[PDB]
Amino acid sequence: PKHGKRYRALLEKVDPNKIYTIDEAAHLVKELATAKFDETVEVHAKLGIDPRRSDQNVRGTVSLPHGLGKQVRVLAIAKGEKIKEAEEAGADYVGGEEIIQKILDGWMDFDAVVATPDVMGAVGSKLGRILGPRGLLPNPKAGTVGFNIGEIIREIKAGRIEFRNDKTGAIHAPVGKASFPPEKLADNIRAFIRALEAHKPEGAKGTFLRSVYVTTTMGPSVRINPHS
RNA sequence: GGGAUGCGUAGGAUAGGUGGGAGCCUGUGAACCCCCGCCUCCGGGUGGGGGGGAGGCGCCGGUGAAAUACCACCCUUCCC
Ligand SMILES: [Cl-]
Ligand SMILES: [Cl-]
Ligand SMILES: [Mg+2]
Ligand SMILES: [Mg+2]
Ligand SMILES: [Mg+2]
Ligand SMILES: [Mg+2]
Ligand SMILES: [Mg+2]
Ligand code: NA
Ligand code: NA
Ligand code: NA
Ligand code: NA
Ligand code: NA
Repeated sequence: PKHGKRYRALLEKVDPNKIYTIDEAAHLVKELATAKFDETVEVHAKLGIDPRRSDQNVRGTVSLPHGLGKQVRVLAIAKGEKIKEAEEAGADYVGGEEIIQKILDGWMDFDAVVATPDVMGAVGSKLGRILGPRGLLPNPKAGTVGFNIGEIIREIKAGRIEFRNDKTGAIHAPVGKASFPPEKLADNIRAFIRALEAHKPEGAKGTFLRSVYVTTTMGPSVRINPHS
């Protein structure tokens, strides 16, 4: 078989040709998470954009009302008085701009990296090759750069997520854990969808949310009506 | 509609993109072996069949721009 028996059993619980309401899907996804850990709940959208047109990029952040249900280890890079701000805001690690390389050596255990704009030259210059292709390079457009570094850090530790369309024109985000109560998943799903809509490019043609699905780390998908 | 296809270099070697991922598969038949189709960058890959009857796979590390399981939405090319 393509898939093992656990997966095949889950597949029987979803009607592949049905478009579910968000409320139904939020209940259903809880039964689609039988792998041996608390699985992540995901939302995917095929977007009505031309992904090869810079002016139709979809990229941003959204604070999920119920968070991600996971720890996010944040590294901050800062200079001057901003180091203390980063540290007092709860970053797991805060390095001065001048010690970047030592981060590279092996002190590199984090889920997210933030910086202030005035260290970004050092950051890019010395960290870009590594961080960039791992989705960890701070960028203003991704909400991971700014002088409000304390606020950024707090938002990330409170379950803000990033989203950015891939170059096929699809987009994806984690939005909670399968062990969440269903109405909390429902809230998080809608929050993400609202954020996507808030980021529909002005020049995008046709239906924006062409398809939207909810799914779990190791389970099948459920197609949803994003407007419910 | 049906079926395939995804390989610069380095790296086990055939790594399309992104997101999830620390677990996954297995008497609902593991390892290994044999037959056959298709695809092929000629390395292999992929799908089916027969034997077999209990072990494979991933996380880490290494290499690399990127990492292998598994799962999700997509995209490329080809065949009929
Ligand atoms: Cl934003
Ligand atoms: Cl300062
Ligand atoms: Mg589970
Ligand atoms: Mg892949
Ligand atoms: Mg692949
Ligand atoms: Mg992937
Ligand atoms: Mg591989
Ligand atoms: Na199973
Ligand atoms: Na199951
Ligand atoms: Na599952
Ligand atoms: Na995802
Ligand atoms: Na998935």
